[PDB]
Order: sequence, then structure tokens, then C-alpha cells
Amino acid sequence: SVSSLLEVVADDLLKLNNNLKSLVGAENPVLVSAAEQIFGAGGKRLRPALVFLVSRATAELAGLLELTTEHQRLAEIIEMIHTASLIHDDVIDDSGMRRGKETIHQLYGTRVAVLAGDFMFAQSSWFLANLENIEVIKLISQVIKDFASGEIKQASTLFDCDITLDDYLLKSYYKTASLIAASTRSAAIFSGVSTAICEQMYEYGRNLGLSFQVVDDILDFTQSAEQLGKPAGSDLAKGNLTAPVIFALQDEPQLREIIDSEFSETNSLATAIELVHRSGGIKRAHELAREKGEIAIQSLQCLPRSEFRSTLENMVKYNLERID
Amino acid sequence: VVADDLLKLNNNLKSLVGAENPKRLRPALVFLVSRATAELAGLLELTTEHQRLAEIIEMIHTASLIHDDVIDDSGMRRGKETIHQLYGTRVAVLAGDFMFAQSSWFLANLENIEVIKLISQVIKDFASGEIKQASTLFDCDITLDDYLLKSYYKTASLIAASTRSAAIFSGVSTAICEQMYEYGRNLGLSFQVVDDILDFTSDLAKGNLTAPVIFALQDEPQLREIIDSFSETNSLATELGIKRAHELAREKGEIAIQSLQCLPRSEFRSTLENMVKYNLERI
Ligand SMILES: O=P(O)(O)C(O)(Cn1ccnc1)P(=O)(O)O
Ligand SMILES: C=C(C)CCOP(=O)(O)OP(=O)(O)O
Ligand SMILES: [Mg+2]
Ligand SMILES: [Mg+2]
Ligand SMILES: [Mg+2]
Repeated sequence: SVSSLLEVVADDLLKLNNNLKSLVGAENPVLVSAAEQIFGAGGKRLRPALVFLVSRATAELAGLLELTTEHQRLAEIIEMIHTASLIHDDVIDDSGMRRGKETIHQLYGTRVAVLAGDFMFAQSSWFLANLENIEVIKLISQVIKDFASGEIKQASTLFDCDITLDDYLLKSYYKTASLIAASTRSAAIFSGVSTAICEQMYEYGRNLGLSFQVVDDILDFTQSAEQLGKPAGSDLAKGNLTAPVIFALQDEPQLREIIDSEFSETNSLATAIELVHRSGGIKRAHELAREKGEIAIQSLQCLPRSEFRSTLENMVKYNLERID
Repeated sequence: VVADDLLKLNNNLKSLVGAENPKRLRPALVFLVSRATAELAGLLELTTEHQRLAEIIEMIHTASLIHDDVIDDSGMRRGKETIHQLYGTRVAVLAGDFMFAQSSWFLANLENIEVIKLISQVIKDFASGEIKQASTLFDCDITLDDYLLKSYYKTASLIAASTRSAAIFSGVSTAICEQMYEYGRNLGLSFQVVDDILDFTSDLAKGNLTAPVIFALQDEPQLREIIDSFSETNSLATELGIKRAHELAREKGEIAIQSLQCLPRSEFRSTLENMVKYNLERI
């Protein structure tokens, strides 16, 4: 249960959840309702939780009695950047279901959804500049660039089966892992801990996020749309060749033709899907997630033994057992 | 896309620094306000923050137009994928994001939190207001101040921020910087309402009733009638106001000129003074 997993920082999340409503304002009922749609749809709030967990462990190590106001704002900032990414991702992937509810672009047109994401990006970087830490300012600005860089790169290698796993991990760093890595390090920065601790907190966030996206790519093959709350079996059909396919593409070369066919033949997608399950593609991709999770756990031993650290120890083990 | 705007900008800024020795509008304002405030502060050359502020602003302006043209398909139950391939939707949003991201990334690397607070604010209200623009179309109940505010967020606010951050990067007094925000706001409004005139002389066909139409809809007893709807379909000529539309810009323009009087006599302060005059010269 994600509820029990995030128990030690449950109270911190409830303050954030009651606060995202006003995080955009009230002058614009369209933008307000567009935000209530995706915020109220029921996200997992995993990115604010890790910020909360890292902020507390590194605050105990630094002698702070409570959390700074910039800790609690940072958690609201990362979630709003994550939300802005999802909005722009759905317009890109032509997805009509997010978190069990209809996506914004199919309610208010693609333009308003794009502007809502543009607003959420500038809004978070505006809050972030008001936190006055210049180092976090540049770090998060790098992440906003990484989301666009990965999406342009992911859009240009579709149906290209000679894509390497090296490219696949770099792509998933840009669009998913860079934000999570910057959020865990920026939390350590607002606690004032040493540079080495700052660096290892960033290394936990990038490796947990890397395996997190690998699992997100697995659940597209192994879970239903109703289960995930978002369209399932969509990456392969669009030409986005995730780790199960790249692993599978090494032994069963019939995949190459079907994907280079752009699945034009009727029945081709159904047979290509079973060719992925045919091979050890799904399980070989899972062990890539386990390895990325192994590196993430090692970065935690720099911290003392605390239930904040052991929850952060549990969050990768929860990733490998997650049906979403 | 991003790499192409910087090229013709790096060249256009040189074509002006060469002309100053003995679109293109936004970095010209940054360049001339940068040097005017620079010589006042004892800076013998434009710093790097001034040079890369000019490309920051145009990248925001250009990325704005790209995202503003994203298609509305709300009530489309036909072929969504066909119109998006036809109008390059997925390409437009990705390039606009990357241009928006590289701009704030440049801005973040300048290590001035006051400019970052100001610029991100400009983008924020641009996105919010453009979401709200759907309602104000076909609405009789806007005042002249409500029009100047939508026209601020649309264009004028970005120009005012560019001219004040140019003064901030010269490290001069905050009163001269505040006067530099005032040069841009006004010239921006004065530039927006003169653009709103040029089209009508369609923008009301979609429902954008600018300052000409609000100086009307007052005298013109009805007017609201026609815009209340298809109707007589004729009379869609207009009525036609413009006297209070070429004077509205003339008044804002002389407020911008008045803000330049804190700067000493210089070839940049006079070129900036001629910027307002050249905007009204299109009459
Ligand atoms: O599969 P995607 O990477 O597009 C996704 O994980 C979202 N996303 C977008 C960028 N990083 C992650 P989602 O499946 O939620 O649609
Ligand atoms: C980066 C991608 C994988 C986001 C989707 O997974 P999440 O589980 O993090 O999305 P929400 O719960 O917040 O809706
Ligand atoms: Mg995607
Ligand atoms: Mg997607
Ligand atoms: Mg996915």
C-alpha cells in the first residue's frame, strides 16, 4: 500500500494536498478547473514524498528541529513540475485518460492544455526563485530543459529499432529521472548538509527514477488501462521502443520488420506483443530496474539509520512490486 | 529553431551596434537601454548579461507565438490525428517547450534572482490571460482599462521587463530602473493599440473588440447589436473613435518619452526617443 509506505510523512503530504488548490490562483476559472481536474484526479504524490523524506533525514543530520519553509515549498514545486510534464505528455501521446479521468486537452482543447502546462512551468520556477537559493534555481531550470530534450529525442527515434539501451536510459533520464534526482538533492541543499551528501542524494534520485520509468514501461505491457488509470499497450504501437522491446529485439528479428512496417499489416501489433512476451524481454527489463534500484540503495548509507531512510529504502522495493 | 533565432539575433544586434557608431524590435530595445544605462554606470562595454538578455527575451516572444498557434480541437469528434499532422501540433509544442526551457536556463545562469522573479512573472500572466481570452470575445462589458491590461499581459509586460532588467544588469539606481520599466510598458501598450488599429483599418470578425471598438459601442448607440451575434451579416463592415485611438497611443508614447529624461543626453536615449515617434509615424 502506497498509503502505508508514505506513513511517516503522511502529515506533510496532507498540508501539500490541501495547498495545491490555491497554487495557481482563482482569477481564471478555466485554469482553476483544469488544475482541479488533474490535481483532484488522484495522483500518488510520490515526488513530494521523497522530497519530504530526504528533507527530514538530512535535517536531523544537520541539527534542524523542524522543516524549513523552503522544504515545504520545494515539495509543492516538484509536484507542479511533474504535473506540468504530464499535461504536455498527454497532448504529445494523444492520451485521453489520466488518473482514471479524462485528460485536460480533451476537455478544453490542446491549446489550453499547452498554456496550462506553460503556466505551471513558469509558476514553479517563479515560486522557486522566491526561495532565493541560486543553486536550486539553476538545477531545476536544467531539469525543465531535460524534459523538452528527452521528448524531442524520444520523438525522433520512433520506429528506429537500432536504438541502443544507452540511448534508452539517457532518454528516460531527461524526461523522468533528472527531475527526481534534482528534487532529492535540492532537499539536501535546503538542509545545508555537506556537498558529498548533496551528491549522493542526487544519485539516489536518479537511480530510483531510472528504475521507476523502467517499471512504468513494463506496466504498459503487463497491466490494463483501467488498472493504471492511463492508456495501456501504447508505447510499442506508437513506435516508442522501451527496454522490453530492445531486449526482445536482440533474439527475435521478426520484431524489426513489424516495427519497421509501422504495424501496417492487420494482426501485426498483436503478434509483435507476444514476440516481446516470447523472449525474456519483460523480465530482462525488470532486472535492469532492480540493478538501478541497487545503486539507489547504496547512496542511502551515507545517512544515519532512521525511519526516513528505511522508507527511502522501501521505495525502490515498492517499485519492483508495483502494479500501479 | 532555437539555434536559428540566436544567429539572426547575434547578427541583427551587430547591425545596430555598427549603425549606432557614427521580429527585431525587442532586442533592439534591450540593446539600446543596456548601453544607455551602461555609460551612466561607468561600464565601458556591455556585459555578458546584457548580451544574453536580448536573446532571452526574443526566445520567450518567439516561443509564445509558437504555442499561441496550437490548434483548438475541443469539440472535434472527427480526425484528431489528421489535423495535428496537418498543422504540425506535436512539433510545435515540443519546440516551444525547448525554446521556453533554454530561455529560463539562460536566465537561471545569469544568477540574478530579481530578473528571474520578473521574467517568469511575464510568462505566467501571458499563459493565464491567453487561456482567459476565449471569454472576452463577443463581450460588450470591457472598459478602456480592462483593454490596456489584457494588452499589457499580451505584449507590453515582456517589453517593460526587458528594459528594466537591462537597467538592473547595469547596476544603476533602482529609480532609473523603475523608470526603465515605465519606458517599456508604455511603448508596449502604445505598440499594441497601434497594431490593434492597423488590422481593423478581421480582428472583430473573431470578436476581439479593441480600443477603436470601445471608443465606439459608447457613441455608436447600438454596435453591441451586431456583435451580439450570424445576423444581418451585413453591417459587419463595422459605424467605426479612431481619434481616441491615435491619441490613446500618443498619450502612452509621451509617457515613455518622459521616462527617458532621467538618462543624460546620448545617442541611445535619442534613438529610444525616436522609437516612440517611429511607431506613430505609421499613422
Ligand atoms: O510513458 P511516458 O514516459 O510518456 C509517462 O511515464 C509520462 N512521462 C512523461 C515524461 N516522463 C514520464 P506516462 O506513461 O505516464 O504517459
Ligand atoms: C514520470 C512518469 C512515470 C509519471 C507517471 O507515473 P506517476 O505514478 O509518478 O504519476 P502520478 O501517480 O503522479 O499520477
Ligand atoms: Mg510519453
Ligand atoms: Mg505518455
Ligand atoms: Mg509510460
